[PDB]
Formats: sequence, structure tokens, C-alpha cells
Amino acid sequence: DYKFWYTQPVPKINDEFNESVNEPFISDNKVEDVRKDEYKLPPGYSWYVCDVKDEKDRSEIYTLLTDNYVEDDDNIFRFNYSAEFLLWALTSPNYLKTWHIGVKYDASNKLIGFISAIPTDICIHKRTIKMAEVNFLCVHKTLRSKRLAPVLIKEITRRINLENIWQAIYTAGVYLPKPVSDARYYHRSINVKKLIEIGFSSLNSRLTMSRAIKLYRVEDTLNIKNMRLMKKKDVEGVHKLLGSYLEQFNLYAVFTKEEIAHWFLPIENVIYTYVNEENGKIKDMISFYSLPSQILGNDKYSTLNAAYSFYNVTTTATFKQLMQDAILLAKRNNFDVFNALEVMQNKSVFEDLKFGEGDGSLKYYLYNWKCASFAPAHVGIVLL
Ligand SMILES: CCCCCCCCCCCCCC(=O)SCCNC(=O)CCNC(=O)[C@H](O)C(C)(C)COP(=O)(O)OP(=O)(O)OC[C@H]1O[C@@H](n2cnc3c(N)ncnc32)[C@H](O)[C@@H]1OP(=O)(O)O
Ligand SMILES: Cc1c(CCOc2cccnc2-c2ccnc(N3CCNCC3)c2)c(C(=O)NCC(=O)O)nn1C
Ligand SMILES: [Cl-]
Ligand SMILES: [Cl-]
Ligand SMILES: [Cl-]
Ligand SMILES: [Cl-]
Ligand SMILES: [Cl-]
Ligand SMILES: [Cl-]
Ligand SMILES: [Cl-]
Ligand SMILES: [Cl-]
Ligand SMILES: [Cl-]
Ligand SMILES: [Cl-]
Ligand SMILES: [Cl-]
Ligand SMILES: [Cl-]
Ligand SMILES: [Cl-]
Repeated sequence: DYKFWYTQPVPKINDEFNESVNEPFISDNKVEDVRKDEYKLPPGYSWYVCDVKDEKDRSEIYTLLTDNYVEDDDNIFRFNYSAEFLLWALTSPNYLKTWHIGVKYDASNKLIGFISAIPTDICIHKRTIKMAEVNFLCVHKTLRSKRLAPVLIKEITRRINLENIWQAIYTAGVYLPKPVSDARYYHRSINVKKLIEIGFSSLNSRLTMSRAIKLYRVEDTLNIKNMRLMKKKDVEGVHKLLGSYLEQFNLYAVFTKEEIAHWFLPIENVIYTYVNEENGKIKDMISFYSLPSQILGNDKYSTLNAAYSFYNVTTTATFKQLMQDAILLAKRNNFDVFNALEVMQNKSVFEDLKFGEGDGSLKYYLYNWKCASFAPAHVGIVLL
């Protein structure tokens, strides 16, 4: 079908471009020609600009997502982003409040739809372009398949265009026209009994309960003994270490110093970053963020508390040793499982460190940009 997406500046499902192509579908755009009127909504619905710095507006978004956002392929789990997490993810440097858009049902004054974007500098095939990073598209379950999502997309495109920005980046679990890369996800069990009780991990005659507990047990000693929580004094060094690491990839964000402080300085129950400092220099770093999933229907446990691999760089140890420490630090902060995508160098440690393959993949997309696609080991960016 793709009745909507084939009207947009994106590749068709069979399009394929070679390395000589790296440019927009539509160039020479003028801000003056962008529509000045908001898109029409059905009778009884209105646009609403959300202020995520206000606790009440932030809680309205939280409630919408907790009840209606992404579920796994089998409808066992639903993401449960915390309200503090949403604050962090949506207030990066130079964010625009008018790019946090909602749709209200006027008769009850309830939020039933949402989409957001934040500005970012993206390097694709060595070209750096100012882009919007789009996320948290959600329509209330009672209003699905009514073609409301295309309206949310067109309205946010209009508002991004009004700022003279014409490219975007986004990720989704569903296959749309057309991914630039596609990355399976993997899991590493930490709380073995909990994962068994909820029916996610499986046992058999070879892998009994006691053997599984033994298999996934980790030693409580760090390979990099001076790993410690990142502080404001570490921003400059993390900026240099991560910047140098990311330049090898075909797709990655170009961070400013201010952006490094926002995305990595630790926040309890949201973002964790550890560093190894030697001779005044940051030589190694580990980071992971907190994203629990609701266990739908379970009356014993509210959530599975997962840590998600963010950005990890090592110069004094092997990558296997570094990610072994990452798992231990997640365990020390009481996380139940450590999740990761097959981007950057992550695939090289999955077998040895006893990760298990998931049942789906995350696709990476660009809007109004045509280029060759690439394997996910060349992806160097993680969206939230
Ligand atoms: C330069 C600036 C540009 C900025 C804009 C950049 C583009 C941004 C695009 C968005 C980036 C978002 C990044 C994230 O947040 S990805 C996570 C998305 N959210 C969820 O999965 C939560 C649970 N599900 C829902 O809330 C609804 O099912 C959604 C809202 C997903 C669709 O609602 P509904 O189920 O009620 O359907 P409809 O009848 O209204 O509309 C049908 C059309 O929608 C196309 N569809 C389905 N799923 C997605 C999807 N995940 N990305 C893009 N398009 C999608 C579908 O192919 C069809 O098009 P076509 O096949 O007819 O052509
Ligand atoms: C789909 C899902 C998963 C599968 C894990 O999916 C990932 C694993 C690692 C990284 N990313 C993803 C992922 C998959 C689909 N969409 C996204 N998005 C949407 C678009 N914006 C960015 C984020 C991310 C889990 C889960 O892991 N439970 C813990 C356990 O089973 O152990 N719970 N649910 C609801
Ligand atoms: Cl085609
Ligand atoms: Cl103009
Ligand atoms: Cl309207
Ligand atoms: Cl709701
Ligand atoms: Cl559903
Ligand atoms: Cl239209
Ligand atoms: Cl068996
Ligand atoms: Cl400090
Ligand atoms: Cl719980
Ligand atoms: Cl390898
Ligand atoms: Cl596996
Ligand atoms: Cl490739
Ligand atoms: Cl790969």
C-alpha cells in the first residue's frame, strides 16, 4: 500500500542507490512558501502545544504513553518511559517547545495523540546536516486506523520546515519506505529467576534453573578498577573521546560540549555514565539508560527494569572487557536485564558475554535524503 508514504520525499520500497548519491530528494526549499495554517483535524479535536517543563503537561504525556505506546510483537510488554525520562529526552540544548505537539479531544479535554522532535547535527556519509530527530509518535488505542498518524506527521513536518530544516531522522520497529539500516536487538539476563517467572526465559533438561542461575552469575569486581560515575569536570574529556570514536561510522551525531553534558551527566533512574580517568585524561567510558517495560496482565511484578546500552568506548582494555564491566554496573544498580542493538561494535561481544537474540529489529530512517544503505555495524547513533 503505502498510500501516504509514497506521497513523501522518501525512497520507494525497491529503490537502491550507490555510493555516489548523498543528497536530498527536494532541494532549494523556501521558508516563505511553507504553509502557515495548521492542518485540519476532525470535528471535536484541537492542536495542543505541550510544555514538558510543566509537571502537569508532562504527566499527561506520560499517561498517554504508559497506556498506548510501543508493545512487543506478541503484546507481552509495553514501554513505560518515566516522566523524568521524558523531561531529559525532550529538553536537549536549543529544543523548541512548539515541536512537542499534542491532539486533545475537546469534549473531555483529554490528550489522545502526540509527536515530538528535537534538533540535532547528523553526519551521514561524511556530510553534516542539521536535522530533526523525531520520536514518541502515539495515537490512543481507541482511535487507531483512522489516519490520524499522517496528520501528526504532516503537522510536525510543517513546523520543522518553518525553522528552515528540511531533513529528519527516526527509528521504528515496523518496516516503512525505506530503511537506511536495520539492526536486531539482543538481551543479557541479570535477574534470572524474574525473567523465568514472567515467561520470557526458557529452561530444558540441559539448562535447569540452578544451571541457568550459575551460567549468568557475574563476579563483583571491575576489569577497569577506577571506573567511576561521570562528573561535570569530565565533559571536555568525554567530548574528545566519543567524538574521536564516532567519526569511523556512516551515521552519527556531532555533539557540542553542551550536548555532551545534557546527554551523559548521570540522573538516577534515567541515565548512567561511568568513566576511567588516567593522567588527567578520559580513556574509557560506559553508558546506559533506564527504560522499564510494563508486564501486561502480571499481578506480581509491575515492570521489567531494563538497562539499554548507549555509548561505550575503550582505549585501555578490550571491548569484551569493557562490556563485561557495563553488565556488572547495570547489575550493581539493580537492573533486571541488559539490552543492546547490533550497532557499532556491539555484535562482537554477544556470543562470549552470553546475550540472546531477540525476535525483532529496529529500522533507521532518513526523511528527504537519498544515499546508499549499510549494515548496522556502520550505524553510530542510538535514539531513545
Ligand atoms: C523535515 C522534517 C520532517 C519530519 C517528519 C519525519 C517523518 C516522521 C514519521 C514518524 C516517525 C515516528 C518515530 C516513532 O515514534 S516509532 C514508534 C511509533 N509508535 C507506536 O508504535 C505506539 C503504538 N502505536 C500507535 O500509536 C499507532 O499505531 C501509530 C501512531 C504508530 C499509527 O497509527 P494508526 O495505527 O492509528 O494508523 P493510521 O491509520 O493513523 O495511519 C496509517 C499510516 O501510518 C503509517 N505508520 C504506521 N506506523 C508508523 C510508524 N511507527 N512511523 C511512521 N509511519 C507509521 C502506516 O504505514 C500508514 O501509512 P501508509 O502505509 O498508508 O502510507
Ligand atoms: C518492543 C519491546 C521490547 C523489545 C526490545 O526492543 C528494543 C531493544 C533494544 C533497543 N531498542 C529496542 C526497540 C524496539 C522497538 N522500538 C523501539 N523504539 C521506538 C522508536 N524510537 C526508539 C525506541 C526500540 C521490550 C523489552 O526489551 N523488554 C525487556 C525484555 O524482554 O527482556 N519491551 N517492548 C515493548
Ligand atoms: Cl519500488
Ligand atoms: Cl524564504
Ligand atoms: Cl481543526
Ligand atoms: Cl490514555
Ligand atoms: Cl495494540
Ligand atoms: Cl495534505
Ligand atoms: Cl526439556
Ligand atoms: Cl565536577
Ligand atoms: Cl516489579
Ligand atoms: Cl567480530
Ligand atoms: Cl541467540
Ligand atoms: Cl555495509
Ligand atoms: Cl553488521
